[PDB]
Amino acid sequence: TPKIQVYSRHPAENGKSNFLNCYVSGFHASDIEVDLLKNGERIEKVEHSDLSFSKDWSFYLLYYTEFTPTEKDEYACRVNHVTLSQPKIVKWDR
Amino acid sequence: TPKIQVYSRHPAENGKSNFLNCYVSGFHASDIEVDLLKNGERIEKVEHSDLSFSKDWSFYLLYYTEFTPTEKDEYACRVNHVTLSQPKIVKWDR
Amino acid sequence: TPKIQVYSRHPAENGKSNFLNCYVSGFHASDIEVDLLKNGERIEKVEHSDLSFSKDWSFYLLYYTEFTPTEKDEYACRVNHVTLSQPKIVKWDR
Amino acid sequence: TPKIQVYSRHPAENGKSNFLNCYVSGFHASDIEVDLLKNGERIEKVEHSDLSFSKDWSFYLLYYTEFTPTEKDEYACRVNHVTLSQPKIVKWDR
Repeated sequence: TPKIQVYSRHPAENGKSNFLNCYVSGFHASDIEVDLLKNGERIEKVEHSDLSFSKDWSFYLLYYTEFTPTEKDEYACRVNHVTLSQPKIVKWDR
Repeated sequence: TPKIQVYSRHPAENGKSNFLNCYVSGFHASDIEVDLLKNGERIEKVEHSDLSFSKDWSFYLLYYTEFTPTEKDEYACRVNHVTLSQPKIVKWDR
Repeated sequence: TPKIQVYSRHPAENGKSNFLNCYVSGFHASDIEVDLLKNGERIEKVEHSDLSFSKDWSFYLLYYTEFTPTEKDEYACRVNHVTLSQPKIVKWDR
Repeated sequence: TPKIQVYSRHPAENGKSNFLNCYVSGFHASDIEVDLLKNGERIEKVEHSDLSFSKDWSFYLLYYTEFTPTEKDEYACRVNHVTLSQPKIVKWDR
């Protein structure tokens, strides 16, 4: 299954603007679906940068969006594919 | 229409191994088709590296393969898309 | 000697914001120096992205700045390198 | 201080060829020094890919080597930086 890493650009501070990132990487998988979730809900208009190499069928995806973390709010990265029996959800931990 | 640049990795020398590259870049175009041609014929098993950014709908594609240029042989890059009325062919010039 | 390409991000339109780029690539960066010029003067607000690989000692540099092209202004890229007898100045061909 | 991640390209299998990676990232590279170690000894056949951006002074370094993991051998990455009181050694957790 693809490697999934979830992290903020700068050290996380409540009420301070930051970037949420989900880095998805691996081999032998096309048409991967990636979403960022806020309190279980899909965040719309998330940007992404995609890199792939045919030589080893590798892919490296970065999904990111500007955000301001708080105590009440929980974030995660949701990855889906045909290879997966169910969407793989990875919670963000500061 | 996408920018297309065709070039060898090292200075071209007849009968000397090298890499043929076609660099295709632009904005607002998905599912672009790229082929390298030898004497008008599609070269099979060409590798490629693909990079794209959603922020500006940009793409940067590098199609490459190992080759040995000669006097008799002519090479080109063929790019196609729905946006194009006909495949755009760009001949390699040493 | 290093390869030098000077180009705008989008087709130039006088009076409209754009980015001017100088892409410098080659092997053995050594004492490489790159600057963008306006009417012969160094542009202050220039940033750069640098990529290098020790395997083949290749380097790929992108020097860039936001700019507003006009009919009267001349832009160029100045490059100095050990392999050059004197600094090379490549004019932006609109 | 710089972020340091040590990992193999594919899941480790004893006796099977793989790549060991040390990914070092942060802001203001300055006098950064990176090495891969086997049983405390510097590995000679290490290459690296370096990416940096002047906009935010970010840097992203990938130091890598082909290796054949075994049960007995210990690998690590050594990093020295101005922001570190002494060089940091991060062991590869298989």
